[PDB]
Amino acid sequence: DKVKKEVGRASWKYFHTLLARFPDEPTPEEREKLHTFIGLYAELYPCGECSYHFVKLIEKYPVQTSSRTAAAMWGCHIHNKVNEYLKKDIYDCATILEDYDCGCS
Amino acid sequence: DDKVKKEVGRASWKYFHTLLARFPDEPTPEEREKLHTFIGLYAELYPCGECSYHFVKLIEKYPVQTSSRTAAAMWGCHIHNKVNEYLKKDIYDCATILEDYDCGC
Ligand SMILES: Cc1cc2nc3c(=O)[nH]c(=O)nc-3n(C[C@H](O)[C@H](O)[C@H](O)COP(=O)(O)OP(=O)(O)OC[C@H]3O[C@@H](n4cnc5c(N)ncnc54)[C@H](O)[C@@H]3O)c2cc1C
Ligand SMILES: Cc1cc2nc3c(=O)[nH]c(=O)nc-3n(C[C@H](O)[C@H](O)[C@H](O)COP(=O)(O)OP(=O)(O)OC[C@H]3O[C@@H](n4cnc5c(N)ncnc54)[C@H](O)[C@@H]3O)c2cc1C
Repeated sequence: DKVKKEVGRASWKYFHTLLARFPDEPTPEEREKLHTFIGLYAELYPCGECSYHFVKLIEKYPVQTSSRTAAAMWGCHIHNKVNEYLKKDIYDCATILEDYDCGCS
Repeated sequence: DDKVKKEVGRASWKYFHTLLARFPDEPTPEEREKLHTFIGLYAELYPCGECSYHFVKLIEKYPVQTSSRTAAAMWGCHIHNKVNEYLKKDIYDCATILEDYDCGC
């Protein structure tokens, strides 16, 4: 439970930062890459029950790849779906883009 | 700024090594291809421009080993050490790479 949670926190941090650095105006190939990436991300997540649940979640909520804004909002919303499932607080997605600076800007 | 980049990197590696350690001991051909495709996208989408370019070149030089989670995890330790080497950081002992990142699942 301890390790599972630590892996989870690290993964979300990476996840949200990745989406926040996606282009504002991606090319068709970049959109496809993000789409393919998310599918594999869900399938390979290092937790059986987590992966099963996430695969089902992205089927209901396909990643929005048209822009950095859409992608980041999508990420916050899907993370909140997991929060709902786990009886955790619902995160305010209002400043999602600013919450995950890459330190690369 | 610099702290952000470090925090994102630490989280990313934690996720990365745990994902590899959770890969099957005996993957199917399709699972091996999924990991191969995933790593390529992981490198291309990393949230830091210079880092992404550097890593893309690294995985081209050191292709991901997908025959088993043992081979994949060892490959992960080796490639992370190449980044350590480039950044003049200490080299991590890979002897217990699987146990180091148990999924706690
Ligand atoms: C893809 C994925 C699927 C998972 N599925 C499950 C599951 O099915 N079952 C299970 O037990 N565990 C699951 N986990 C684990 C779980 O989501 C948690 O990571 C873990 O329980 C630790 O919770 P936490 O309370 O520390 O915060 P986390 O949920 O790990 O949050 C990290 C932090 O990010 C912020 N945050 C919270 N919500 C959001 C949001 N909506 N958008 C942006 N930032 C947010 C907060 O600052 C918070 O402290 C999964 C993790 C991932 C990464
Ligand atoms: C794909 C990727 C590419 C990156 N490229 C660059 C880059 O080009 N330039 C730049 O400035 N930054 C880059 N970074 C960031 C950098 O690698 C570090 O994450 C960061 O500098 C913080 O370093 P750290 O000393 O805290 O430990 P990190 O290197 O983040 O290590 C995390 C921890 O994992 C363990 N660890 C160390 N080595 C290994 C290993 N070989 N195998 C398994 N576990 C290990 C240790 O317990 C350590 O504390 C990248 C990160 C990723 C994830």
